[PDB]
Order: sequence, then C-alpha cells, then structure tokens
Amino acid sequence: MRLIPLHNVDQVAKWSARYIVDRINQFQPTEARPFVLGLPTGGTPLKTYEALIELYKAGEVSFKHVVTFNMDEYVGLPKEHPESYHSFMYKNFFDHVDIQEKNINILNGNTEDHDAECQRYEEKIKSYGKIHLFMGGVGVDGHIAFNEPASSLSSRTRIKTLTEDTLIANSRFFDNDVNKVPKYALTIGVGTLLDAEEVMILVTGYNKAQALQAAVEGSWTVTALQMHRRAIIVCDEPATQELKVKTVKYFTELEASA
Amino acid sequence: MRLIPLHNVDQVAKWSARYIVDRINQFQPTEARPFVLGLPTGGTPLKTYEALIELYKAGEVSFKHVVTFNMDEYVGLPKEHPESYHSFMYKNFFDHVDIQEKNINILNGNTEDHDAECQRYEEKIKSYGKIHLFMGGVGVDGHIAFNEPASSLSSRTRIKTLTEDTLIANSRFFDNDVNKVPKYALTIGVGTLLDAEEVMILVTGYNKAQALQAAVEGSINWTVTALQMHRRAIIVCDEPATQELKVKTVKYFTELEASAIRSVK
Repeated sequence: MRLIPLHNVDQVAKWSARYIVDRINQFQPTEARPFVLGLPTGGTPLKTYEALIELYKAGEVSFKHVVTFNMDEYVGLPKEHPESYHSFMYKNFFDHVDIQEKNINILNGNTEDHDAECQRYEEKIKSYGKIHLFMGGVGVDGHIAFNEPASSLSSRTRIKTLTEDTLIANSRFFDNDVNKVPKYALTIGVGTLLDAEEVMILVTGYNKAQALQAAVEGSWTVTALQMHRRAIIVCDEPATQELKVKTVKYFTELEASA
Repeated sequence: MRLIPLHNVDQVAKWSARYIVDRINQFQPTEARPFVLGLPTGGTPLKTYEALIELYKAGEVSFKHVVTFNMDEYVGLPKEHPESYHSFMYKNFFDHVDIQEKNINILNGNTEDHDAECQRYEEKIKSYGKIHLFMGGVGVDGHIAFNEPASSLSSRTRIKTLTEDTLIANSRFFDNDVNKVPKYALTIGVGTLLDAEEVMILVTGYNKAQALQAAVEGSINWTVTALQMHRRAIIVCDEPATQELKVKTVKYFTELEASAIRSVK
C-alpha cells in the first residue's frame, strides 16, 4: 500500500486528479482498448472532479475513450432529481469533459428488478475485463460506498438499506429532513472494488482519522486494502492525527523521493 | 505530565541540565534547607552530567548544599570496582562539581544486612522530607531502576534479582559474560520514586520508542506508566524516541512546550 500524506484538501484534489490523468495518458485508450475507471461521489471526490476538469480545460487529458463505473445510486429517486448520484456525476463532471454517454455506467435505482439491475452492472464490468483504476472514499467508520461496515470481502453489487448514520449525514442534501432521504440504495460490493487493478482512496478531515489509521496500520472494511496488490491512499494533514509518527514520516520521505 | 519533544540527544542533555540548575537556583539551598536530587546512571544520564559540569564551570550553579540519592547499586561488587555505580557517579559527576561528601547518598551493596541498608536508605530520604527532583531513565521494556516489570506501585527500596534481560544487557560491562554480571542489586522502589515532588525521565533512541508510547499514551500498566499517576512528571525525549507516538500526541506537545523546544534549538 502507498500512502500520500499531503497538507490540505486542495493538494489532495490536485494530486489525485493528476494521478488519474497520468495513468490515462500512459495507457493511451482507444475505441478498441478503453481505460476503465471507477468513480465515487461526495464532498471529497467533488474537489478531484473540479481538478480533473481544470486539467481537461488545459488540454492535458481526454476522456473520449474512458469507460466509467460509479459506486452507487439511490433507489426510488428519479435520476433527474438534483440529489441523485446520476445528477451529481453529470453536473459536477460528465457535462464538462468529452466523455461519451455510452461509456458512462451508473446503477439504475428505478428498474423493474433491483437484483437483476445489480447483476447486469457486474456483467458490464466483466465485459470490459477489469477496472484499471477505482477511485473511492471512506466513511468515518471505515465503510466503502453503501456496504455495511462489516461487509464480507467477497460481497458484490446489491441493494442495501441505508443505516441511520448515512440518512442523517445525507439529510443536508434533502432539506435537512431525514424522512426525505431515500431509504434504499444500490451499491457495488467490496469484492467489486478489490477486483480492480488499482484502488485510490481519498481520505480528508479529522473525522476520518480513525478510518485512515485502521486502513494503514490496523490488521473496518477499508482494512481489506492492505491485501490489495496496488492500493493508494491520498490524505491531508488532519486525517493523519491517529497515525503513528513513523508511519507519516516514512511515507512523507518516500513521496519526496519520487 | 509534561512531554518535552526535542530533536537530538545533545538537546535532551542541555535542556535537562538547565532545568536542574534553574530549579536549584529557584530553590536557593542552604545547610538547613538543602535541595534534594535523585540521580540515575547510564549512557543517557551521562550526557546530562557532562552538561551539568559545563554549567558548573561557567559559575551558573553550585552543588554545595545539594543532597543526592542514587537509584540503585550492584550487590556483591566492591564499590571501588570500575563498573560499580559508585565509580560511575564519582568519575563522571561528583569529582567535577562542588558537592559535599556527606551529602552524597548511594546504596551500599556490601553491608552486613541488605534489608537494613535499604530501610536506612528510606529513612535517610525521609529525614530530609522529600526528594525535590528525581532524574531517571527508562529501559526498553519500560522498567525503572532495577524494579521488575510487574513491580508494585507501592514498592520501596529493597534487594532485587536482575531480570534475565537486564543480565544479558550490562554484560558488555562485565567481560561479555552474563554469568559475571552481578545477580542482585539494591534499588529504590516505584513508591520511592513516586514520593518525590517532581520526576524527570530522559528518553532517547529508537529502542525507547515503545517505552515512551506506554508512558505517554498507554493506560497505567510497563513500570514507566506509573508516571501517569504522579503529580508532576516530566519526560524529555529526542525525535527517534517519538516514532511510536501518534501524530496528534507529538503535535500537541510541540505546541504546548514550544518555548522549551526553542530554548535549545
């Protein structure tokens, strides 16, 4: 596992966006051989998407032959609703880069069969082979996406009931009314994330300090990253408050070395 | 508890020596009212003694009315032996400062009764009231002086067997022979150290990082964790000793003690 200890959220956004762009330009995707990218939502990914747009506007990268898969989506909320994950991804990223609609994949939470929709997504992932880079966040309790904190490492795409903690957090997006937050969501599994060639986790904020410590130092779903072949965690200084001094010191020198 | 996170061993030596001198000059000791100082041995205390000698030669401090009590001493080893803690204290400190012979107190490991000698030592401490400042080190496993790892917090001065790990250590001082290291020592107890008004522990080196973590962050357990129940405990460390502490712990004490960090930077 690689830990990138940066100072602030802006540096985390710029570094993570630059890492994605560098890999896409190293890969050089085509119509026959696209670059497959897993994508999250939320406040911390939002700053990366803004930085990715800045690099696109600078002519530094093209998403024409980039295929994307998003982590999750609300059930029962129309995709046209402003607070859907479809709306988040288009409003904050897709509408500003040269991505192709047919290469965009976001789970549909309003199908005739939620179980069937989840398996279709898993098969669309397999049809491309593997995801080359899956970007994600972590929750305060170390949970990935909408998977339960204690999800099996083999878990796959499925429907989940939102916990009481996720409803009150996401309530700010729904007029500060917990009864307006969708009660269900479709979410990729932990096994779905680990099947990617690379996982990049963005961890910012004091409230994520225990999660980052569990991810980096502990033996908390995010701890499964320790057995992943190519795991990258990009954090800011407040997120490192629970790490040991020697841990931050070693990775701070390792990155300055590159 | 205070943690003084400094950069290197020299700064730990200079700061700890300056702290001792400042307290002595703040105390203003006399014959009737002496300053009582507890003293350890070893490589890390040695640099503090060297720094204290420079401050004495500069006219910054006098030890004329300072009474000292050492932590421990080997049993069965003559005090004149080069590896006794008598020889360590005189060669590296007492022979270079203006301390008075009658104000020096070191456990005698060759008396006719080890229990009586230890009780006399405790009584001698009590006759002065309290030790005003007890300087000490810590072992890699958190032990203090020669107290066993699971020593009682109320334990007093007594004769003790050196642990197997203490026996393999210190073997370099006795011809690289574990069988030639003295098997017993007289040592102050954990309660004896805790009775002092103030305790200052010197913690340097990567090998002491686990010990510092137990002392500063761990729950009371590691004899050094007994410092957490003391009224005024001070730990002076260098950067390698902090490697096992949490970032927020070093961050907190670097800002809190920023004036003490700047004084030797």
